[PDB]
Amino acid sequence: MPAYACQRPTPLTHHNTGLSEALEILAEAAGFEGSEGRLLTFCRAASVLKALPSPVTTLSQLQGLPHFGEHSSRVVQELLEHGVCEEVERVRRSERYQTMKLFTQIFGVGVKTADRWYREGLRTLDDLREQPQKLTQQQKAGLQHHQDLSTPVLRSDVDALQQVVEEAVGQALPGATVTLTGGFRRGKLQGHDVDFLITHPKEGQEAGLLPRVMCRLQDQGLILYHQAFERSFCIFRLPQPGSWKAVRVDLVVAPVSQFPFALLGWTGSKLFQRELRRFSRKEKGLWLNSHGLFDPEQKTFFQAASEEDIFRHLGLEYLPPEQRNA
DNA sequence: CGGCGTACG
DNA sequence: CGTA
DNA sequence: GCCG
Ligand SMILES: Nc1ccn([C@H]2C[C@H](O)[C@@H](COP(=O)(O)NP(=O)(O)OP(=O)(O)O)O2)c(=O)n1
Ligand SMILES: [Cl-]
Ligand SMILES: [Cl-]
Ligand SMILES: [Cl-]
Ligand SMILES: [Mg+2]
Ligand SMILES: [Mg+2]
Ligand code: NA
Repeated sequence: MPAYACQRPTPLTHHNTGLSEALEILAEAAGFEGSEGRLLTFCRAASVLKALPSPVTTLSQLQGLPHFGEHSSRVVQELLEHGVCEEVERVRRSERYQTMKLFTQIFGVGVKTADRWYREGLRTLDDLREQPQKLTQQQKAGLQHHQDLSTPVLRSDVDALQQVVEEAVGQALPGATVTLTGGFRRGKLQGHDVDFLITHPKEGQEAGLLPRVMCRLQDQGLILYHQAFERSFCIFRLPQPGSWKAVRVDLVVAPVSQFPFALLGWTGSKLFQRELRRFSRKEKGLWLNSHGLFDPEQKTFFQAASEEDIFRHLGLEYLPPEQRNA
């Protein structure tokens, strides 16, 4: 079991679901308190269990596994022995955890804003609606659309949605392409949003594309909310039987030279990409982002024609998107 | 003990 | 600050 | 919280 999540296959569904979900509760709570280090450890420990070939049935099977120390092991031990971890349950039902989760789920609200509201005594969504003066335009849209945005986006919604984006993209720049990325590319059947990566086969032709795409989508009456730019975080009108629902849609443009790096980054998972960039820098001395891979000694960028190229340049066995569910 | 990913809006 |  |  290698120490980095990018060094091992992680399938979407696995054999330790209950154990990973408990550790990710503690990771989430750590983030609500600003403890990024503890969040990472609990996330990594959870991911290790996702990568195991069978269920953990005894504590001894944790020996030698990376990122399992006294704390994470005690969590697993109690779940194995009693089916419940007291610390996890105490977090679950705490007013702090429940409210920070409720607030951070709002589009436009992060940990710092939710914490401030919590210290001010706010606890419910209606508490926020009553004092709308303290809300950004982004937060007003997230709060108004919160109910729809809390329902999972279905894979069966995605194809129809990709078609309307492609139509706007094709008018904005003939020859431009739309690629489904994010969780759905990793095989997820549901998602919190839909993530689309846009490019054009002729390097440079994609410059200035996203404003033209957004203007056409808005002209179609499809944009319920959006803010030179290359990333757009929108709220889209998705048809439903006799009606419609609001859905979150992310659009990002990249030049074809950077497409493999953008596809890799936007396909995730989030933990997988953090681990991959950490591996790149700490183990290989290379700097990785969604734009390229930089050698700081030669001061050169590595050209990539595919995701496979990138895995090879980092000395990692290739993992298909379905095995990046860290 | 230092480090914990790295961007854009 | 928010966002991926 | 854990690794190196
Ligand atoms: N902080 C973040 C957020 C996202 N990302 C990347 C990897 C994610 O898979 C991808 C898409 O972000 P995302 O839409 O918020 N999450 P994802 O699509 O994987 O699952 P959903 O929650 O959307 O169902 O961007 C990242 O690298 N760092
Ligand atoms: Cl911490
Ligand atoms: Cl270069
Ligand atoms: Cl990036
Ligand atoms: Mg997504
Ligand atoms: Mg997204
Ligand atoms: Na939020």
